[PDB]
Formats: sequence, C-alpha cells, structure tokens
Amino acid sequence: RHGELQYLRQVEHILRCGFKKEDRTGTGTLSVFGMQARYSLRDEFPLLTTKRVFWKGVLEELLWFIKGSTNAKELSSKGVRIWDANGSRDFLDSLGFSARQEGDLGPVYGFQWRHFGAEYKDMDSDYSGQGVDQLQKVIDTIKTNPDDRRIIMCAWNPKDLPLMALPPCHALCQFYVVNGELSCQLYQRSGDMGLGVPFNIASYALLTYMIAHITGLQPGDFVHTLGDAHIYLNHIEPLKIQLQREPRPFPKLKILRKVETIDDFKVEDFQIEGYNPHPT
Amino acid sequence: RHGELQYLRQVEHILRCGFKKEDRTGTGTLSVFGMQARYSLRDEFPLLTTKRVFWKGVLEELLWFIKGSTNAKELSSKGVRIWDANGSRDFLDSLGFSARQEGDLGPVYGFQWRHFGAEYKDMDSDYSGQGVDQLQKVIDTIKTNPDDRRIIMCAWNPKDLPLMALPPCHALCQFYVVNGELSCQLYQRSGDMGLGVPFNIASYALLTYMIAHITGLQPGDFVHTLGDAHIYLNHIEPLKIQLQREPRPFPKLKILRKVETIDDFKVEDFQIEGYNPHPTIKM
Repeated sequence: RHGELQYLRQVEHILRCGFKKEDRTGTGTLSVFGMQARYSLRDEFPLLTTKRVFWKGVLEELLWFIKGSTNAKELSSKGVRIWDANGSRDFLDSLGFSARQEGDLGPVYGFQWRHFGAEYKDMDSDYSGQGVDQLQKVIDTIKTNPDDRRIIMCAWNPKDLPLMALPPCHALCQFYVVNGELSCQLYQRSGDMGLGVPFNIASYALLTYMIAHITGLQPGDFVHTLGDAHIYLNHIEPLKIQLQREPRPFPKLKILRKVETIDDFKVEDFQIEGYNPHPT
Repeated sequence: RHGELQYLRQVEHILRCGFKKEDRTGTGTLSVFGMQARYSLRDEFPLLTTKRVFWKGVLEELLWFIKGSTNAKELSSKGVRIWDANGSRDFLDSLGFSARQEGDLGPVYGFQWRHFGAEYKDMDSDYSGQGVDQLQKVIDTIKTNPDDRRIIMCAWNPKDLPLMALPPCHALCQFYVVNGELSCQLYQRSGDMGLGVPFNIASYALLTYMIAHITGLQPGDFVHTLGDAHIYLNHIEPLKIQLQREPRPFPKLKILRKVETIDDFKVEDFQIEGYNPHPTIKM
C-alpha cells in the first residue's frame, strides 16, 4: 500500500528477470523494457525514503528548466552540479561543439519546454517570443479545457537532437484532469533505477504540484512510465540491501504562498515536511 | 496466460474503476489515466479474437504512413475509409482550414515519421530530402547500435499541431533490442478501448514485425502504454458481451518474401494465419 513498494518491486523485477545489456560506454546493466508505476500525490509527496533523494537538486533543477536555461553553470551556481559534466570543455569537444562556451548544453529541456521549434544559437541568446511555449500552453489548457486529451509537453525534438549535449531521457509528459485533480504521466525512455529514477519521480511530482497550485486544482497521481529500465551491475549489492528496508511514510510538500504564474516560483516557496530517509 | 486477457482486464478495470469524463463533443466516457500491457510477438501476433479486427485497414493504413502520405484519398482508394471524415471539406472548414483541399490531413503521421521539422505546404508537395527521416534513422540505429536507448520515432510535433486535422493519439514510440529480439513501446495519449485500441495494438505489432524483418532480428514484445484510456458510454453493453467471450489462440503473421527496405513492403507480402475470431460487434 505504501507507494514506494512499487519502485522496490520494480528493482527486484529487474534483478530477477532483467537481461544483461550494455550502455554507451560498453558498461553493463540488467535491463527490462517497459514498466509503469503510479505514485499518489494526495496529501503526500513521493520523495523516496529507502535511500535519500537530493531534493535541493530536484527543486533547483526544475526551476532552471522553467526559466528556459540551457547553461549548466546557471544550475551549478545554486550548488547543484548534476549537469556540469555534460557541459564541460572536454565533453563538448568530444561531440564536436568546440565553438561552444563551457556550460552550453545546447537546446535541452528548458529550451524545448519554453521555445520548442525556435532556432537555437547559444545559451546566451535571447529566445523571447520564439518557438512554442509548451509549458504555458499546458497551464492555459488545463485552466480552460480540463477534459482535453492533448495536454502534452514534449522535450523530444528530432530536429534539435544533434545539438544537444544529451537527448532528453524525459521524452514527454501528459497531464490529465478529473474530479478536480491534476495527474501527470511521464514517458522516460531510459531509467537508471539506482541513481536517476527516484530523482525523476520527485521532479515530475513537483511539477505536478506546481501546476495544480496555479490552476486551482489538487494533485492526483503521478504515473511513471519507463522504456529501458536498468540497474548498473556495480549497483546490485547496494540495491539488495536497500531492498530490505521498510519505507518510511512519505513526506508532505507545502507551498508557502499563493503563486500566480509558473515563472514566479522560487526555492523559498517550498517546504518538504517529515522527510526521514534511511541512511547511506 | 493468453495475451488478450490483458486487454479484457483493462476494459474491466475501466468499467469498474473509471471516472465519468466528457470528450471534445461533450459525449461521455468512463476513463482511467495511465495503463500498460505487454503483448508477446514471439511466434504469435496480437490480433484480437474476442471480436474481429479490421486487419486490411491496419495494413493499408501502416503502408500509407510509411510512404509518408498525408492524403486521406490515397488511403480511401484502397477501400480503407477510416481517415476520410478527418479530411472531409466540412471537418476541415470547422477547423478553419478553408484554403486546404479535400483529403489534406496536414502534417500528420506520414509526414512526421519521414520529414519531421520540414515546412509543410500541402499533401501534394514533394518533401524529398527535407526534415528528419525518423523511420529510416530508427532502422539504421537498430542495425548499427542495437543497445541504443534513444531509438524513438515521435509524431508529436508541437510546432505543427495547429496545422493538423487531429494531433496524433500515437504520440511517440521507442524501440529496444536485447538477445536478438526487437521490441516496441507505444505512448498513446488517448485510447478508445472499444473501437480504437485493438486496431492500435495490431498496427504497432505490425510495424515491429516489419522493422524486425528489415533488420534481421526477431519480434519481441509490444508494450502498449495509454494516457486517457476510455470507454464511450454507448459501448458499455457491446463490451460487456465481448467480455464473456473466451479468447482463441492468437494467429501468426507471415512475411512471404525477403524484403530489404521498409519502403519496399506491399500488401501481398503479408499473410495472417490461423485467425479465428468471435463475430464482429458494431460500435
């Protein structure tokens, strides 16, 4: 009944039934293609508790997407370094982006979310009014037509892929309204169960909370859908131990004032209450 | 157990646990958000048996996507009329597409799959060399880096939605290879369980057979993921009938000759064998 048991059963499923498969560096995983979990957002927030999730990084990363930034340095300056390797001088050069300033990830999530289809130049360019503001369209559609079956934000942009330091793993999400509740489903093409998945779940549940707040709805569910769901071979033992841990009740997420537009959210507007994860 | 039980069980879930939810024309549905099923493609083909599916329409429609057509007349001439309404004069004007000639669906699947990011003009334009050929990119990637986790074809194109007669319900699909077997997952944003979904399952099952044929792999799984999975209220009794039908074993799909490119498949290349469905039900 605790929502985290779905994630733990997913990990066990992969350990038991996954097939060996290599990633881009020729390093091994056990993998299963196609999974789905449902995390309730109703009076709790699914920030996993069997291993600590880096919540500060979740929140700052999302605010960074929302501002449309593609500069890794702009997130790093918040003390969140998770995108710094992908914007490093040597990683960019290895992709043939030698003309790029360091930190310049190319047209990744924030850019596609706010400017889909605009012509990417660099991370300093001013993209005001260019391309499709998918995030605002999502919000305005939820307000005016909550039954709509087309409420989609898609970061996957086949035309821009060669410019990206990484194609998005979070390929698209869809929102859904019924009974005054806003739900969201993510299609995640590639999921590292041990490192990334718990952070991605918290990311999209946060987005859902933020959008429900500004559209006057209550959070419903977050539906997590994976493509390549995998575990690195040198995470199997730490995971088998985490798999013995009983999850603690999920924390609550509180938004500390009335906020009117998605662009107006700041770190201080949020507070996670009663988060008690198991130790390292 | 029989792969079709998954579909029946999704229908049952929706009838029991779905919420009433109105659609575009305010006609009612029972709806659940988020569902997933896995249909084995290993020496069987998931063409539903509890009611007969329009196999001919599956095949022609898919062939029509592959050639990149956006012209509902070009599919109608095969006697498959499922797009004709969406390309009717009346439908097109209702959407404010006055300038557009009849049959011209705008930049829908065919065009996105073969020319994504191209400037659309009309259904008669020559788009050769324009945009991203995602379909060929998928096939070439499968051939050269089967471990790749980015093997995606996306019909959802935010830029082109305003020109489309209908944004795609089949938003994106991903391919996956392990152990010499090709799998496919479809993200389907909206699924009419009674009328649309059995047809949708066979369509993407068939695309996966075809890519597998071209790339020298064997069919693995089709993983069907749904957004708004719904049943129209006037399909509730016909579906209650269907639910009391036992599924008969799934047929096999045969490809009758060596085909080399995805563009070279034709209707005569395919044969469905052992397809013994319960009668039709109208909906």
